Amino acid sequence: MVHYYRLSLKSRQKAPKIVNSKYNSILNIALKNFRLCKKHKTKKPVQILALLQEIIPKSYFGTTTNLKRFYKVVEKILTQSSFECIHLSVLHKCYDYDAIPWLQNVEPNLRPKLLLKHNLFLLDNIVKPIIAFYYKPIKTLNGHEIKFIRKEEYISFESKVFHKLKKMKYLVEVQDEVKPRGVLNIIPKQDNFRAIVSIFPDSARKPFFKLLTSKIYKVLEEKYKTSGSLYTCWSEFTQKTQGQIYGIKVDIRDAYGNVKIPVLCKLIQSIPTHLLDSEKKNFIVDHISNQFVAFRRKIYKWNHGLLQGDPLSGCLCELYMAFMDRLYFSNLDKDAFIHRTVDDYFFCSPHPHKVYDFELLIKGVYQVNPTKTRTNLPTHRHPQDEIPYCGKIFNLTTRQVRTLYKLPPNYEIRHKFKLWNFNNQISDDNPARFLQKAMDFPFICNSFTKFEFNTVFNDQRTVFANFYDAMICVAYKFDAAMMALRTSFLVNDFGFIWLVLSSTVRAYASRAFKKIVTYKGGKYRKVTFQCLKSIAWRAFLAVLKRRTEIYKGLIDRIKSREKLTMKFHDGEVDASYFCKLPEKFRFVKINRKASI
Ligand SMILES: [Mg+2]
Repeated sequence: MVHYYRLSLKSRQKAPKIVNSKYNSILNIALKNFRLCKKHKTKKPVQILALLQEIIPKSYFGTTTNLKRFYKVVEKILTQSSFECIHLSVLHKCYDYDAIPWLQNVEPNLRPKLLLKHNLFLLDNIVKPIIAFYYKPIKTLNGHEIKFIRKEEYISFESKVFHKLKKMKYLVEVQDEVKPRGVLNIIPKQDNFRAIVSIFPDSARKPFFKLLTSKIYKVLEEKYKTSGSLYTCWSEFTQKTQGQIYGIKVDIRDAYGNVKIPVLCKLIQSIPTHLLDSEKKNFIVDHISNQFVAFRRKIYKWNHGLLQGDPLSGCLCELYMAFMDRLYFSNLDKDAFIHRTVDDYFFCSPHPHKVYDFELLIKGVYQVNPTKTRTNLPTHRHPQDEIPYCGKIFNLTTRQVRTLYKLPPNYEIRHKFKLWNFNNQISDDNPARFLQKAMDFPFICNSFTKFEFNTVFNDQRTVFANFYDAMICVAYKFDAAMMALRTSFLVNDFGFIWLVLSSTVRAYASRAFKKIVTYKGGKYRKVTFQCLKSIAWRAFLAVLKRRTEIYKGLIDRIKSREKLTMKFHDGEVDASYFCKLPEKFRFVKINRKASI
């Protein structure tokens, strides 16, 4: 039932010195070449697609046709998303078997499973290890992207950061023995770094910790200020305000590390026992006080605030944060707009002086990050009318709210979507199943909220723009799935494609239409199912036209079969935005080619 092979570098097994009885000892030469190459060349870059063709002899594959099929798989390993798989059937099917010599002196038909067994070995014992030996796969934390960084420069990076923590006081060696929480990792940021802990799966604890946070979140609601909602807050604020809105957003510098444990202990210790009894309180206290980590065989005590990556930090930073709110932010104008996430405050007022003071008040309490400050205060050099907050873009002048999309230059869009579920595998003979599991509505529901579909403060044209933007991401996933169908399922007829697509267009438009009517407001004029279906189809057109030489038949089908007249019962709506790929979506990569 195991149909999947993970491209991940944790599937790698250690290669033996020679080879046991089963394996054709033709690969043993390449295995010995692994230790020869590991014996330190070494120049930049020497491509991974070039090292392997020399270490593994060309006589393994036979012809230079089979070699082309195998090195596609190796190329997919070097461009992978997190949790990505291909089929095992890819590793043996459509190969020329007669050209392979070391398989000729063997059963003519028992070859598929033997070729597959040997291929597995090559990937697991040479390919992946020699990648992991030369490189370090790092999560950029932007979707499921994995950037490949040279192991050499990453360790010099790690020693530069490990230096600061050792030289400062943030990290102190314990010596020793006393059971670390997990392993310390130094992950890159923008120009900065990030110090988190990879937790040992000691579970146990997992459901225990899950119970602790559940009860600290019960304390926060019953005791501390019920801190808004964020649709209600903005909705009411815009309704009451008649003038020009002024607003500021501040990012707090390392919020977890700025928490004072002494203060936190007093708070955890302040809770009534019916909400949290002493036994759990006492435990949380010392658990917050005794943060132990391992880095390089040696164990360390972390004592700069809360450790990022611990199960409890999230809710306990939130406990501390809400206390800072009661103490310092309890006197804010009751006619102003106030909201805060974790380390993001968002203050808005018609009165520029009130916003100005909040900045001074906020800059006193916390050490804010000045680069990330977005505001339209006349005091600022380059004032922003639209500010990002909670995955939404708030415009202070128009009061319109749009979805924010985190898409950097030349980012391989396929990284946003997780197409492969290793716990729930789909075999290579059922692409239809795969395509529907991918078109499942949950992945885009976060873009299908009241914040986009209301006509309370959003104009009608804003609603359509939001739906179109959503549907653009759907088409990109659809595209991402098809590329996975072409090179893994190797599809027969593409008959189901039309049925799924039609269902997808028709389903999401009905979901939008439902949301629109529900969160209807005074700015509503008239929306129709016909209009939304049109928008939905055109959203697919714009993305499909990025691969005309593949979707020629599909585009032709849509244009001839579906209705596409861009007709709105509104006059302020520009129809040209709907017949083109939105600009934040142009510069994303659709092509895959082993970068490093
Ligand atoms: Mg933030």
